[PDB]
Amino acid sequence: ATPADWRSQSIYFLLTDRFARTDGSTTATCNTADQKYCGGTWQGIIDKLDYIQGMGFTAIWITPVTAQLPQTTAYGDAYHGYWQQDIYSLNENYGTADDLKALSSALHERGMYLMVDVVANHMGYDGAGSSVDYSVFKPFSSQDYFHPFCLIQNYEDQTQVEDCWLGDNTVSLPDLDTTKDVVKNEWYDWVGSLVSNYSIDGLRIDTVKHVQKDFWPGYNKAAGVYCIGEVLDGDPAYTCPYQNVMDGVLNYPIYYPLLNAFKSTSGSMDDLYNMINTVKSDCPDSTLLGTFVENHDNPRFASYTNDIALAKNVAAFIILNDGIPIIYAGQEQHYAGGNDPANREATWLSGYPTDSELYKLIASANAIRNYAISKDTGFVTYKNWPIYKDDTTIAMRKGTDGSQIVTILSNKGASGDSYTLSLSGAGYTAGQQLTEVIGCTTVTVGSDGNVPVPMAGGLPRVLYPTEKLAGSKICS
Ligand SMILES: *[C@@H]1O[C@H](CO)[C@@H](O)[C@H](O)[C@H]1NC(C)=O
Ligand SMILES: [Ca+2]
Repeated sequence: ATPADWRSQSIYFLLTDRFARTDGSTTATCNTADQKYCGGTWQGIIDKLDYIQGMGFTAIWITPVTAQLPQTTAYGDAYHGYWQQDIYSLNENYGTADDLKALSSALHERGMYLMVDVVANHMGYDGAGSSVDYSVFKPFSSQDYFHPFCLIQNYEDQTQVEDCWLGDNTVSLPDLDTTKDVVKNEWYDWVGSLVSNYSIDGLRIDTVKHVQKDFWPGYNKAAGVYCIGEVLDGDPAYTCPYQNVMDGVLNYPIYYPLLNAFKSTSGSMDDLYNMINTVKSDCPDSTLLGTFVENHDNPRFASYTNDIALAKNVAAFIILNDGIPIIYAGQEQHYAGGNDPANREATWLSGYPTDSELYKLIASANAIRNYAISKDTGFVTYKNWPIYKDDTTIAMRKGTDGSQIVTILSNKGASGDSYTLSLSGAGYTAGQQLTEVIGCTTVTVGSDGNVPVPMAGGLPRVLYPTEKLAGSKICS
């Protein structure tokens, strides 16, 4: 699927090993501290697609699929998929090729997209760099395919970042020499064949900043689908230019201020407002970025605060910001694990309740976004516009005039007081009736064009014209 196709999507990102087991058990042990395979499979995903689609997600992103190093290293097993050794074999822990094809088929039967995580930068090896036996890598079974062994010491030295090997010296990540035509050709052929083999609709590309930029346009082209790159850096002046060589990047610039704004009742709305505006104006296309506040490489949101209202506001922002929402499996069950490995909790241990607080919030937010998009072909290309902020509030507007969603977010938390915010600049006509879709209530725009937004319990408010909602099952 093209970048234009992907703009409307909403992604549930999951770890294959940790989302669902073939036997569907909700009690199977998964102690994250052990850092061992817990048994999640591709077949498990298929069996739980109703759970994912009931939240209004239109796509999944799954961790890498290639065969991994076999060892339990000092840092655990390769359950996460980022330590590949044989790119022409699948990771048997997750199932067979027929299972992976069955997963893409099942998603397509539901009108959903499959996004697969891929690594081009490195292989993986249990041991120090000097102990690597290059003959275990397929097809790159020789030192000649790799950069000389060095480590990345200074992330301001872009040559080091690209040419040196990742990690400390415990589990080596041999760095492929992606400047060699033999490596480009192999990777390009591989990725095109992967996408075709398995009818993949888009790719998430790992470790993008660690490969020189001239590699990525050909890789994205060979893939034939939308590619969103992991460029792990909060500085938009560094990260957003990667959109000149790839369709999209993960919105790490927004990540850091977004977390700070909502992780406590003293978070800075100013910093989030400012970063929204910087990304919107300076990044090549904010509507092709992926918005997130939770993933497998940072502490989960609830590790910072268990306040359910703060979690609802950040989840609402992720769904209604420019670009593609990305929710990390477990976020909807208020998982609270800290840094790796603690943030790789097994989703099945929640019991997959479809009535949890954040399941419902996410279902409502995706519902209105999916509905609004189906009625407004300009929603996804209308750049989100922050229209108001104060010490505890940020309000934003997105969508064509007459059909815009106006979202009011708050960091007052669950004990927030009850008051009315007179919101100016929402662009609705006087007397427009609006539905607040999270709580299924109504507000009418005042004669002065201001919206009287009831605020209470620090809850997010998502407004959309009642006429436009018409006879949808949202708030029926
Ligand atoms: C694509 O399918 C062919 C089977 O005709 C297989 O040989 C090839 O390795 C596959 N490529 C990938 C990347 O899976
Ligand atoms: Ca590299």
